[PDB]
Amino acid sequence: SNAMHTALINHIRKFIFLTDEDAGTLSAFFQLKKVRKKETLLKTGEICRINYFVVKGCLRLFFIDEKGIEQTTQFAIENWWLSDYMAFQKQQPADFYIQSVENCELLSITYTEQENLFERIPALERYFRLVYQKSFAAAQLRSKFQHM
Amino acid sequence: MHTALINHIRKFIFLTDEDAGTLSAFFQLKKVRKKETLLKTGEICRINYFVVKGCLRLFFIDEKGIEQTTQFAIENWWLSDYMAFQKQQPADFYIQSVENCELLSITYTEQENLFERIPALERYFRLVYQKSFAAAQLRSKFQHMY
Repeated sequence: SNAMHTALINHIRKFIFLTDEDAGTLSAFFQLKKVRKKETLLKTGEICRINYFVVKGCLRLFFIDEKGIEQTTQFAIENWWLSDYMAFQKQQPADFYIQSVENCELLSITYTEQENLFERIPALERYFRLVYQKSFAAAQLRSKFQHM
Repeated sequence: MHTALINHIRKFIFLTDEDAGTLSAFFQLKKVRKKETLLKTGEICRINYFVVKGCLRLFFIDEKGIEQTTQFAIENWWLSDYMAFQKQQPADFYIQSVENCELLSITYTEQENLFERIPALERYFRLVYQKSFAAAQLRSKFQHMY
């Protein structure tokens, strides 16, 4: 492999069984991306096509409110995933910005590629069931604090 | 056979009639009148609910004693306090029926057994949680603004 693909494969192997062949296959779909702090990866209104795995660093999801003030809705640190998921799944313009908080190392995959990957390596359904279950659990908690 | 639950699942995955029968046996039917509390803050959260009919709400009580509702689940959708559910620990949230409900419930232990017995369901819940997460992101924005 390389360090970034290794990070992703290791994380996946925490949760599911993955052969070496599967690891190569899966890796081909994911692109290495290095960004400096405060680099914008997605803007409100742009078609959202990309899901990010955070190898190193910190991403934030935010929008601009009626006063022109940035409101950050969440972060994603190492081993977490981020996109504007409604826009990603519907293949439509984003509600949110995505921007790096620190220098980051990311792996990126497109919607179409991720859909193919689910078909090719169906074990990944369990990995992403776990990722999304945990992400949603975290979002529920954030709402409690956002309502406080 | 829990017809409503099977129909919903079949919108996302293929499921044999046999596996549908096997899956159904992990779920208990629960009928509850409106305004019945199913979970309280501080109670150990064990149960994930599928709403066959009705509406559940998730809320917490702030330090002024005001109930702050954070989520609803209507027919054909799911609700629990997911952090408490997955960690098998005391709840942050209350769950209460808003209308008279017909529910199907499963415990965390049972649901993990079910994923092992019927692995095709991993895809169903991947999609359920993906959509739930997307909706939660959007709620965060819409609550701030509108």
